Amino acid sequence: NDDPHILAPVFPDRTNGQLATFANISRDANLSIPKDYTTWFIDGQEVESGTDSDKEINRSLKAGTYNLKIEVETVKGKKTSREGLVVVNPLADDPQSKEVAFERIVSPGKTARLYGSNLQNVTAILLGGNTITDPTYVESADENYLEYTIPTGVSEGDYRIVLQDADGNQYGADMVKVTNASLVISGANRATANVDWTISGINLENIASLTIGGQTVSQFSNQSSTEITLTCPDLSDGSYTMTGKTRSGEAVQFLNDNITTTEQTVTVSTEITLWSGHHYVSWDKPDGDPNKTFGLIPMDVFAGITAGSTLKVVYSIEPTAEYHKMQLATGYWTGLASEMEFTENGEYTLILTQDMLNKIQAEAGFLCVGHGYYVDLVTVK
Repeated sequence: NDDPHILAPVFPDRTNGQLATFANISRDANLSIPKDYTTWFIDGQEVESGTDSDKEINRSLKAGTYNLKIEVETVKGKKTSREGLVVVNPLADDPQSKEVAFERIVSPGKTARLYGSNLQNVTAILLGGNTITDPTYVESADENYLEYTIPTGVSEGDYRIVLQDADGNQYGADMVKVTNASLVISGANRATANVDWTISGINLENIASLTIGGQTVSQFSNQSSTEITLTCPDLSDGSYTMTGKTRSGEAVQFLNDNITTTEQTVTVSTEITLWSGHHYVSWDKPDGDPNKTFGLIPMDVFAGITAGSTLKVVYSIEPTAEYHKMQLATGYWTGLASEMEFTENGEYTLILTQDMLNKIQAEAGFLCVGHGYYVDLVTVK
């Protein structure tokens, strides 16, 4: 007739600002882990203990990461609770699926996708009091995925999903966040004044206007559920606030390190052209040939550039060339980055360290070395 805290066994505690490691097992496996005057919870739900005792747990749940709570109360009212994580690893041959990056944020009435393994098997998907009849496995030049159409009736919220096969076996698919809100998920942190700015999110086809540094934009280059292109207003270099409102009138939300907000910090930068033209580069040319390298941006220019600036070299291929390789170097040909074998056009970007800037002055300036390509544009921001 007293007050307890640590009954056997020994449980580990949190290292950072994130929950305890705890149990890690398999899809088939079972979760097995004061006096007698002295409950189990999964993702915030009261559950039965496998056995008869309120200390001996036997639990076989579907694959995925879970939130376990061992909140035990005595006859009087002594308060000692344990909160931790329980990880259930699926079987190799089982239809696995985890989140790779933001595809789990889904919208009602719309398509969605799952990246994993064996999803070719998934005849149906289960999302909280619903059965998804049409799961289509789509074939890609990149990672393959399984497409599904989120039902209209589904209200907002976090849901655990199921992957049911032919027989009906039902396997472990992790967490899915459902939203109708116009939520900007990426590429808002940084923007360039007067150039196109392409922002990606979820219900962006409903964004009516976006406001950066007070300046409002209502006209958009492209607009759909996933993405939106606009022209970042003519703002001085600096950190601004971006807000936005829907066709309806609600505030456009902003996901950032999983923290949803109503305001976004945008870092506006201005892109200064250091050179334009169509300069071919071939190290096979003789020494002294203007086209052995690209070095038309004098040293004095590179001295000007402040540490952290972002150099971009717009390159274009020479179709007749047997190979296309390039590299950003000093005048002494010291590489500032790795060599690059490429086959199509593109833009090479490089943040310029104070060291890189020093090497530039120490070593005869900046060069664009390589074979079979054209330097078309060099810019800084």
